[PDB]
Amino acid sequence: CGIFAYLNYHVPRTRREILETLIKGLQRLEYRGYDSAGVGFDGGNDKDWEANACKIQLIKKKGKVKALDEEVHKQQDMDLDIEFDVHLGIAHTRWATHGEPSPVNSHPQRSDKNNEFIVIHNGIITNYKDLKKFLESKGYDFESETDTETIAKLVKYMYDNRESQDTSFTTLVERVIQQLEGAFALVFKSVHFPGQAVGTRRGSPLLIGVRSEHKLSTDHIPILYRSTTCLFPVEEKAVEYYFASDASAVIEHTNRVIFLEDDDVAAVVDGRLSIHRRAVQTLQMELQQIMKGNFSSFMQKEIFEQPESVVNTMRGRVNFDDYTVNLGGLKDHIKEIQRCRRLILIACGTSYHAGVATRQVLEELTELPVMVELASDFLDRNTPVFRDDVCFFLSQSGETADTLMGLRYCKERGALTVGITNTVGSSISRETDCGVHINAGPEIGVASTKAYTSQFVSLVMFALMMCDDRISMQERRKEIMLGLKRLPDLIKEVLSMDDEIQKLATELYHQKSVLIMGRGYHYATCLEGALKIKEITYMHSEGILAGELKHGPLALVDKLMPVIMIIMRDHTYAKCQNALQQVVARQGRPVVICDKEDTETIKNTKRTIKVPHSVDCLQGILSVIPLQLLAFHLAVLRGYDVDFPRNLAKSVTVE
Amino acid sequence: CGIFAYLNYHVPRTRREILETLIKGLQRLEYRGYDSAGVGFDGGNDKDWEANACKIQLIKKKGKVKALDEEVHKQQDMDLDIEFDVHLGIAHTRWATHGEPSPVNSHPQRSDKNNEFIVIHNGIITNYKDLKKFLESKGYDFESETDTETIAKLVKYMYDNRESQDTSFTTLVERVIQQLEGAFALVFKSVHFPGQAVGTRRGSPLLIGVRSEHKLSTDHIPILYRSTTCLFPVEEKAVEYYFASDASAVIEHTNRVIFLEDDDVAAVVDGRLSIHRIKHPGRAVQTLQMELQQIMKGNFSSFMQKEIFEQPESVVNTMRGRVNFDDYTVNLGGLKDHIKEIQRCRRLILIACGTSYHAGVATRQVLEELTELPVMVELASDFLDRNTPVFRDDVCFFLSQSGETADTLMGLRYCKERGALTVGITNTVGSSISRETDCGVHINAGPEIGVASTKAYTSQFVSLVMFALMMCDDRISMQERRKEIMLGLKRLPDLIKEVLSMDDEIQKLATELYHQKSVLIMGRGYHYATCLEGALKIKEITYMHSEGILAGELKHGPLALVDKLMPVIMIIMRDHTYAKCQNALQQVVARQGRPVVICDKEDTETIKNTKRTIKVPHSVDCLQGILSVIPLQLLAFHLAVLRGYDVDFPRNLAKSVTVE
Ligand SMILES: CC(=O)N[C@H]1[C@@H](OP(=O)(O)OP(=O)(O)OC[C@H]2O[C@@H](n3ccc(=O)[nH]c3=O)[C@H](O)[C@@H]2O)O[C@H](CO)[C@H](O)[C@@H]1O
Ligand SMILES: CC(=O)N[C@H]1[C@@H](OP(=O)(O)OP(=O)(O)OC[C@H]2O[C@@H](n3ccc(=O)[nH]c3=O)[C@H](O)[C@@H]2O)O[C@H](CO)[C@H](O)[C@@H]1O
Ligand SMILES: O=C[C@H](O)[C@@H](O)[C@H](O)[C@H](O)COP(=O)(O)O
Ligand SMILES: O=C[C@H](O)[C@@H](O)[C@H](O)[C@H](O)COP(=O)(O)O
Ligand SMILES: N[C@@H](CCC(=O)O)C(=O)O
Ligand SMILES: [Mg+2]
Ligand SMILES: [Mg+2]
Repeated sequence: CGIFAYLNYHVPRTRREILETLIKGLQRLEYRGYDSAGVGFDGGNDKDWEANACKIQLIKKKGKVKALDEEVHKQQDMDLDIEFDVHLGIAHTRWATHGEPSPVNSHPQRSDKNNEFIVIHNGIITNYKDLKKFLESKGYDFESETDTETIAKLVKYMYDNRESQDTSFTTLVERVIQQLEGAFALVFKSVHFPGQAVGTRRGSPLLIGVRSEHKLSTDHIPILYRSTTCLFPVEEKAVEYYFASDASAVIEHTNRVIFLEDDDVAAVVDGRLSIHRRAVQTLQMELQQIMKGNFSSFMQKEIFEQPESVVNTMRGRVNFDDYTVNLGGLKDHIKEIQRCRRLILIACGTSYHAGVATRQVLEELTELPVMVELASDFLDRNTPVFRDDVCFFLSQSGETADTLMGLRYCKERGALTVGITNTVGSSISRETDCGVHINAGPEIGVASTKAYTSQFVSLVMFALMMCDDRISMQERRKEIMLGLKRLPDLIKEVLSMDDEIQKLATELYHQKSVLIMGRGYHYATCLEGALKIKEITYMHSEGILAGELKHGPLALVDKLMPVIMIIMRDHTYAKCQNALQQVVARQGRPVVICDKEDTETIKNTKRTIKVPHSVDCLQGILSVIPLQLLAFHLAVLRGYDVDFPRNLAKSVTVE
Repeated sequence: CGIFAYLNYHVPRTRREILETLIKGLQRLEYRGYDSAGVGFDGGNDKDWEANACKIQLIKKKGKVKALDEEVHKQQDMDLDIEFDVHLGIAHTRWATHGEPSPVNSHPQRSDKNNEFIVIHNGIITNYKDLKKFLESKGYDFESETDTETIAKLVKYMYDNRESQDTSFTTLVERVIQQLEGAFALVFKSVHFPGQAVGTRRGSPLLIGVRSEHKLSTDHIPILYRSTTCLFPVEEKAVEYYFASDASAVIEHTNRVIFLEDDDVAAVVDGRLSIHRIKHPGRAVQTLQMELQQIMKGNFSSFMQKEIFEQPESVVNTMRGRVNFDDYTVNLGGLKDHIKEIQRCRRLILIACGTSYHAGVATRQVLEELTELPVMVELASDFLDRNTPVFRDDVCFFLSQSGETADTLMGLRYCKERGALTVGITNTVGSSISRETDCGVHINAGPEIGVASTKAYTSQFVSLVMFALMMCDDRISMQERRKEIMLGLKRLPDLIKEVLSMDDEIQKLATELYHQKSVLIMGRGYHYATCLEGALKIKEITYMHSEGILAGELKHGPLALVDKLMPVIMIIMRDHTYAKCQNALQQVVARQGRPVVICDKEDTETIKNTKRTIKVPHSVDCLQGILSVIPLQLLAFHLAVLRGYDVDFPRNLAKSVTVE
C-alpha cells in the first residue's frame, strides 16, 4: 500500500493540477498495492477558494490507479477549474489482502457522512476490534470492514471531547496513536483544520518532501515535546509539501525530504512544518532510475540491465588488478564475524533463493556451517540462536515483516546481525549491526530480478573476504574473481538469446504445469525459476531437486508433462546426466539449459538453451536469467502484465 | 532383483517339494518388481538321487512367477517324485539392466551348454566389457547380453585353470569376485561341487537362514582367512539353509538368519556353513522378529490400503517396550549405551531422502524445543553435492525405511569419516544403514511392502518424538510438556482410528478431484511436512501435479496461482499458528479460491465458513502432523483407485535397458 498527498501553500493550483498530481503520485507507488485506489480533496465550486475547505470530496474506485484516474475525470459535479492558493489533498493505493477491494474498503476512510476527518493508513491496527466496540457504544456507526476506519472514527471522538475550543490538530492525533496498537503510517485531513496535515508513523515508512524557490529556515527541525523551530520559506510563503510513504513519488517534484521516525508527529500549520513527540536532506536518486526507459515494462528493463547492476554491486569493492575485495559496511566487523561458529541466512521468497544459491560457496570459503531459513518458518519453530551465530538477513526492500521480526528475534539472543539490503535507511539496514547495500538501484517490478543477482554477487564477495588470509584458497579466489570480471559480458551473451527464449515460450504458454529440475549450485535456479513462472505467468511451475526424482516425483513425468532441466559443467554433471536419462526413459521431452561446449547434451537434446560457461559458483547467475526471460515471455503470450501480477504486490510489510 | 536358494542337507525332499519351495520363495520377492524369473535344480530321473548330481536343469522364462510355475509343472520329461536326500535349488527374479527381458537373458546364467556352473545375480558388473573381451580371447563363447554371464564364464575359467584337482569352491569364487567391479549379490551352483553352495555380496543384500531340529554348533560364525570354525548340527547331519536377498523369502521357514557383509564368501560344504575372507571377528546368527503375516495383504485389496489402515497397530508396535505411561518415561533400548554422548554433542543433523526426509521436517520443531540444540534437516543428495561441513561433536541421524538408499548411505559414510556420532532411524534389521551406524532405533513398523511410504513415515515420526522425549527427561521445567506429549501418544492409536473412520468423507473429496490436474496443499509450522508429504504421495500414487506450499510464503509469489479453478487443500489446526493459518485462508478466499480445509473437529468457525472440511481429532501440537497427513494418504489412494491405477505397481522405473 502507498501513501501520497499534495499540499500547495500559497502556490495557486487548479483543481485539475492537484488531481493530476495525486494520481501521478499513486502511479509512482502503484507497485506497492494495485487492488484499489482513492483520493481526498476539497469540494464545492466557489471562486473564492477559502469558502471550499469546509467540503471534503472522496473519489474511490476498485482496480489499479488507471481505473481511478478515469473515475476522477468525466464527472458532472467537480469543476476542475477552481484556483486554490492553499489546498491539501491525500491519496492512497491499497493492497487488499483480505476481503473485497471495494471502494468502501479503500482509503481515505471517513469519520462521518459529512467527512470531518479523513485518514489514509499503511499498516495494521492489532486492536481495532476493541476500538470498534468502544466507538459503537458512544454513537459512532461503522460502514467498512477495514481497521483504518477505527482511526477515523477515533480522531473525531478526541475532537468531540476536547478541553479547549482550539486544541491543535497534533493533540487530536496524539490522543489517537496512544490508543492504537501495531504499526501505522497516517496522514490526516480535516475540514476543521483547513490546509493542516498531520503525519505520524510507527514501524511504517513516512517522509515529507518540500519544494520552494525561496531559502528554507533550517535543515534540522528540532523534535518537540508536549520562527526558530519550523521549516518554512523565510521571506515569502510559496512552499509545496509532499507526504509519501516512499521517495519515488517525490523525486519527480523535489529531492528534499524529511524522513520521520517512530512516534514523530509532524504537522504543517500555516505552511510551516513542525515535528512533535529531523534533518532536511538530499536524496541520492535520479528520476531515470525509476523510469522504464525504452522498455515496455519495468521487469524487462530490470532483467536486461543486470549487466549494469552487477557492475554497480561490485563498484568500489572489487579490484581485479590485485584481486582484493573490500565491503566497507563490514570493515569494522569482519574480524568478529570470523570468530563466530555458524552462519544463518534468513529471508523470504526470491531473497531466500539467493541464500540457497550461495550456501555451497559460503560453506566452502568460510568452512563454517551455513543454515538457510525461510523467515516465516524460522519464527514458527522458535529456531535456536546463540551469541556466536552470525545471522544474515536478505531483503531487497528492507521492510519484509517476517524477515524484520526474525532480525529482532536474533538480536534479542545476542547474535551478530548482518543485513544484505537494497534500500538505505530501511528497517533491516538500520537495525542490523552491519551489512552491505547491494546497490542494484530501485527495483519497481513486483518480481525481483536484479535484486536476486545482486544479492548473489554480494554474498560471493563476502565469502571472498572471509578467506582472503588462507594461502590454500588463493587460487580459488582468483578463479572466482576472474569470473566476476567476465560476468557482465557473459550476462549480455545470455540476453542476446532473448529471441530463442521467446520461441520456446510459444511452445509452452498453453501448458498447465512445468517441472524445473536441477541440483547443486542450480537447485536455487530451479526454485527461483519456478517461483517466477508461478508469479507472473500463473502456470503451475515447480522446482524439483534432480537427486530427488527417483524418490517419487519422477512418476509425474510422461510425454505430456513439460520439463526443464539444468545441466552445467561442474562436479554434478554426471549425476545431472543420469537424471536426464531418467526423464527420457519416462518419455519426457525436456528443455535443457546447458553449457555451449556441452556437445554431448546438445546433440542428444532437441531443445537446448546454450549459456556460456563460468565459474561453478557463479553459473547460477547465468542459468537463472533464461528463466527470468522465459517467465516474461510466457506472461506476454498468456496476456498478463509482468509488472502487476494478480493477487499480490511488492514487499510484504504486514501479516 | 530377487534371490532365493534352498539347500536341504539330509532332509529328504522330492523334486516337487523343492520346486514348490523355490517358487514360493520368488512369490515373496515379486513386490520388488521384475520382468522375468528362472530356477536351477538337479535334472535327471534316476531313482537314486546320487546319480542325478551331474545334470543341472534350468527353467527360465520372461513373465511373472505364475507363468514360471506353470512352465515347471508343464514338463513331460521331468519326474517330480524323485526323492533327494541332499540338493541345492536356486531361483531368481530379474529386473533387466543389461540385455532385454527374455529366456536367454534370464537367470540363472550358465557357464557352458552343459551347465557346469550356474549363478544368479542381483546388481550390475561395471567392468563386464573388459571381462567379456578377456574370456572370449581365451575361447569362451557368450550367448546373452547380460553382464551376469561374465560371472558364469569366469568361474569356469578359474576352474579350468586350477592348480590342483581339489581346489575349493570358495577359492574359485574368491578369484572371481577379485575380478568383478560394481555391485552384486551372488549364489553359485556347480556339478563339480554337488550339494554345495557359495554366496557372496558386494553392495547388495544377501542373507542366509538356517533350520534344524538339532542343536546348532554355534550362534556366531567366525571368519576364516586365507569343527568349532563353522555352523552345523551337532549330533546329526540334517539341516536346511535358505539364501535370500530379502528376509521376506525366509521368515516362513525360519527366523534364524546370518547377514553377510561386503566381500564375505559363505560356503556350505558337507552341510556345514563357513564364512571365508581374504583380508575374533565373526557373523552372528540372530533372531528376526518378523512374521509371515506381516508381508501378506490379508483381507485388504492392496498393500497400500493395509499399511494405511493398520497404522493404529504399527504406531503401537513402534512404542512397545519403549514408553511407560505408568510413570511417563521413555527408553529406547538402541540408544542406551550412547545417549550420554548424544547429550554432550552440540548439533543434530537429520539426513534422508524423500518421505524419510519429510519425517525430519515433521519433527524438527519438537527436537529443537526439547533438545534446545540446533537441528539441521538435509536432503541426502544435496548434502553430498555441497560437501556440508560436519564436525566431531555433531550427531547425524539417518532416516531410512529400507536402510539401503544409496545417497543416505553415502552421507552416513561421509559423516563417519569426519568423526561424527551417527544414529540410524531404520525399519530393516541387517540393512546397510543399521549396521554401519554407531547406534540407532529400529522403528518396528513391520516390513513395508507397498510402493509408497505410509506407516514408515508415521513410525519414523513417533520414533523421533520418542528420542526428543529421552533428550529432555532430566529437565524439571519440561516435565509438564513431556507428560502432555506422552498422553498424546497414549491416545494416538485411537485418534488414528477416528481419522480412518472418515474414509467415506475422503472418498467424496477424491471424486471431487477425480478430473483435476493440480492441487495446492498449504500449511505451516508443524504441518509444513504434512503439505510436502501429501504432495509427494499424490504425485507418486495418483500422477497429478500436487504441490506443497508453505502458507507463510503465499504473499511472496505463489499466491498468484489461486483463482476459482485451482484446487487447494489448507491445513488449519489448533496450535500457535492458528491465527496465521486463518490469515492465509482469508488471503486465498479473497482471490476466489475455494479450498478444502483439514481442521480440528471443534474448530466451529472454519467449519461453518468453509464448504468442505476434513475434521480430524485434536492431539498434542507436535503430534497433529500424524493425524493431518493420513487424510492425504487416503486421498492419494482413492484417487488412484478411481483412475484405474494399481497402487501396488511401482511404475517409477530407472534408466532404460542397455542393449549393447
Ligand atoms: C549509505 C552510504 O553512506 N554508503 C557509502 C559507503 O558505502 P559502503 O560500500 O562502504 O557501505 P554500505 O553502503 O554497504 O553500508 C553503509 C553503512 O550501513 C551499514 N549497513 C548496510 C546495509 C545493511 O543492511 N545494514 C547496515 O547496517 C554498513 O555497515 C555501513 O556502516 O561508502 C561509499 C564509499 O566507499 C560511498 O560513500 C557510499 O555512499
Ligand atoms: C534388532 C533386535 O534384535 N533388537 C532387539 C532389541 O531392541 P531395542 O528395541 O533393544 O533395539 P532396536 O532394534 O533399536 O536396536 C537394536 C540394535 O541395533 C542398533 N541399531 C538399530 C537401528 C539402526 O539404524 N542402527 C543401529 O545401530 C541399536 O543401537 C541396537 O544395538 O532388544 C529387544 C528387547 O529389549 C528385542 O530383543 C529386539 O529384537
Ligand atoms: O519474485 C518474487 C518477489 O521478489 C518476492 O519473492 C520477494 O523476494 C519477497 O517478498 C522478499 O522481498 P524482499 O527481498 O524485498 O525482502
Ligand atoms: O513415498 C515415498 C517413498 O517411500 C520414497 O520417497 C522414500 O521415502 C525414499 O526413497 C527413501 O527411502 P528409504 O526410507 O528406504 O531410505
Ligand atoms: N544385471 C543383471 C541383474 C539385474 C538384476 O536383476 O538385479 C541383469 O540385467 O540380468
Ligand atoms: Mg545498521
Ligand atoms: Mg549398527
